[PDB]
Amino acid sequence: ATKAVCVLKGDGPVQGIINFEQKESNGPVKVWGSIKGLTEGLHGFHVHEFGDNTAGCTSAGPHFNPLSRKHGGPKDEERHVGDLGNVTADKDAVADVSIEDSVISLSGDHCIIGRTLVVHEKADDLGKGGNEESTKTGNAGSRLACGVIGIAQ
Amino acid sequence: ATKAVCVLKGDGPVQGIINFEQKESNGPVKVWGSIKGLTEGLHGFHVHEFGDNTAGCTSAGPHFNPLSRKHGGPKDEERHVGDLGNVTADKDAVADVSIEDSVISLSGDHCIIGRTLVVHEKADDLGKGGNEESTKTGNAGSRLACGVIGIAQ
Ligand SMILES: *[Se]c1ccccc1C(=O)NCc1ccc(OC)nc1
Ligand SMILES: *[Se]c1ccccc1C(=O)NCc1ccc(OC)nc1
Ligand SMILES: [Zn+2]
Ligand SMILES: [Zn+2]
Repeated sequence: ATKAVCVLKGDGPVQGIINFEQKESNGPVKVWGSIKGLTEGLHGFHVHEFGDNTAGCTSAGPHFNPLSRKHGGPKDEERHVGDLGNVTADKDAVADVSIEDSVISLSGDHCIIGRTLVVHEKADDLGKGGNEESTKTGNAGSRLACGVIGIAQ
Repeated sequence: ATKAVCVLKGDGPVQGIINFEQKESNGPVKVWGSIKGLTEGLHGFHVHEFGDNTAGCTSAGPHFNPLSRKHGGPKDEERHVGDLGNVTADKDAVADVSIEDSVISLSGDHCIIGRTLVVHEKADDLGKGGNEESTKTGNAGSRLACGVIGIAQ
């Protein structure tokens, strides 16, 4: 089993810790942890192409998209590898994260280690928004917090 | 060519940006950038095993040592893969970093992507010190700043 971890930090109140575990090289990745400081509602949750935080979360570039697909939701065939959908925050400003994903990996060409995890301002419309940006970013807006995905013990 | 980047931050004023570039997968890695807020003199400069910053730089674990060797300097055959020696700060509290290393890589099994770069409190004695810890840590002391090494554009 392979493990990875991401510490989410930004310029505002949003802070979190996200764990990744993959039991088998061909297998689903469990994604879990907690994000605090979020406004109530949905927040886009994506792996971005670059593990570059030189100038903050903007440096991470677009969604991680090694297969040159359109943006979608995690349950869609047409999605970026980095498309993990939304995390949901309650009035307590906390999102409990508990995801299992079959497209990301911690090995091979879909590997997300060394890329950036980002939590966004607004809801990801999962490419169902009906405008051009829906097919690229899901209209999830600005980047509240991010971190480079690292190898864990 | 493969590129990687690391943003160094910690609990004090030490902050830096380190760039990595490798022209060919089997080839030397150029390491360059700047670290500010350092005390004048040598500071141990290492890649640590885990890209885990959960509880700060301590979470990164020991020096990256895939070959189970003793600690050394970058010019030594007997070294950890993560042993990049020292960066030197002047009275201006800045270290100009300019390293070429043949043992680290950004491709293949000695890859440092997803691991943590750490700048240390004290000088690394490059395993030439008068004690047991010299062969493990180089006596470079506590971790001033660190970051996860990410994939760059
Ligand atoms: Se998966 C990946 C992405 C980018 C760079 C390097 C890797 C990688 O697989 N190699 C290092 C690695 C990853 C995970 C573990 O688990 C213990 N060991 C090494
Ligand atoms: Se760095 C490493 C170690 C073991 C397996 C695979 C890798 C790897 O480098 N893959 C991810 C990667 C890194 C850099 C770039 O640059 C475009 N693309 C993919
Ligand atoms: Zn996407
Ligand atoms: Zn060492």
